[PDB]
Amino acid sequence: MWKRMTAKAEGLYIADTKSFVTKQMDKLDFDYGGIPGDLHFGLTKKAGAREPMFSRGTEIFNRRQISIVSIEECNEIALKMGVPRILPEWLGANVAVSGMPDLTSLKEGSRIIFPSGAALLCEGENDPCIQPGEVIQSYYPDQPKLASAFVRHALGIRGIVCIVERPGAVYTGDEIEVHSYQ
Amino acid sequence: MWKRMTAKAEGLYIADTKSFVTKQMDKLDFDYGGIPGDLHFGLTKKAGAREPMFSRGTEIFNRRQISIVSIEECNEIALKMGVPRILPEWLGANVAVSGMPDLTSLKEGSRIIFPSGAALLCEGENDPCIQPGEVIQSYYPDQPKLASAFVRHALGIRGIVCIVERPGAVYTGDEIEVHSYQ
Ligand SMILES: [Cl-]
Ligand SMILES: [Cl-]
Ligand SMILES: [Cl-]
Repeated sequence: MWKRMTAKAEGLYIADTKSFVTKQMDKLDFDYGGIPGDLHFGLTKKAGAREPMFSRGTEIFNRRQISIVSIEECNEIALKMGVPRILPEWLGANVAVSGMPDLTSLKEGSRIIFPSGAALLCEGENDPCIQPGEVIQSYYPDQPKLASAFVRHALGIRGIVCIVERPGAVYTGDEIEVHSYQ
Repeated sequence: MWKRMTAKAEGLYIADTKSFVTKQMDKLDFDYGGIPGDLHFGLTKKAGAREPMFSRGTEIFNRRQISIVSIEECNEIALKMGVPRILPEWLGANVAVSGMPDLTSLKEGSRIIFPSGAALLCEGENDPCIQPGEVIQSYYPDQPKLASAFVRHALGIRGIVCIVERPGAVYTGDEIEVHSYQ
C-alpha cells in the first residue's frame, strides 16, 4: 500500500510577512507546526472559507502547515491560462517539486521525506481560491479575467498541503523520497 | 464538496492504562493531541509498523489521536468471524457511532462535529493488526485462530482514526454532525 518514488525539491520559499506571496530561501526548517517564522506556522489557525463547517475565525488545528506545488503542474496551469509562466511564489508555495507531474493526486496519508529525515504528511489537495488568481493577474494586467481563469484551470493541478510529521532541515535541490499511499 | 449527514455517539471510551483496551466513559474531553489521560494522547507518537517509512521508535506527529468504529461494522466483523459480538473496547476504540453506513469509508478531510463544537478531522482507515485479534481470542477461548481471522475479516471495516481539530467535551448519546468529504 506504499509505492516509493524519487523526486526533487526545486525550490523552497517562506512567507515571512503578512503577504502570502513567498520568497525563495536556500534552506528551511521544518518543525511541528510548519516553518518557524512562516505565515502559516503554528499548532492552530483561524477557520475560513476552506473550513466552512466552522464559524469564520474559530480557532482550529492547523492542518495546512506546508504548501507544495510541482513545476510540471504550474507549467500546466500557465498553458491553460495562456500565460508564459506561473511562479510557485505567486501561489504561496513553500516547496516547489519537480518529477511529480501528478502531484495533486498524491493521496492523503502519503509521505514526502527529505535527506535530513524531515518528513511531510500529505493532507490532500489544495483547493484554488481567487487570491492567487488576482496575484497572477497583476503580472499580466493586459490579459482579461485571469483571476477567474486561475480558479477554473488550476482545479486538480494546484498542488497539496501537508503537516510536518518529522522535524528537520530541507535544502534547495534536495532529492526527496515519496511514499505514495494506496 | 461536502455532504452533511447525522449520526450518533453510542459510546465513548478511554484507555487509562498501558493496555489499548478501552473502558466506557459518560464524558470525554477532546483537546489537541486527543483525550488527555488516554494511552494515545499527545502531539507526537513513536513510529511503528503502521508508519514503515520511519525506523521503529522514531518520534513523529500523532495523526492517530482518536479511533472511531461504528456499531454496524463491529456487528459485521462479528458475523464474518462467527462470534456473538465484537466490542469497541476490544478494538481500543474511543468512539462508537451508529446511524452512518460504511463508517470506515469516510474520506480523509471529513469532519465529525459534536454539540459542544468539539470536532474531529478524519485521517482515514484504521488498518487492523494482530493485537485486538488476540484480545478477541481471549474472550472466545473455544474459538480457533480468532486473532488471524480478525486481521482477515476486519479489513476495510475496522473504523477510522482522527486528529482533534477543535477542543471540546463530548457525551454519550451526543448527536453528531458529519461533513463527508467529496
Ligand atoms: Cl461557535
Ligand atoms: Cl489558492
Ligand atoms: Cl488494530
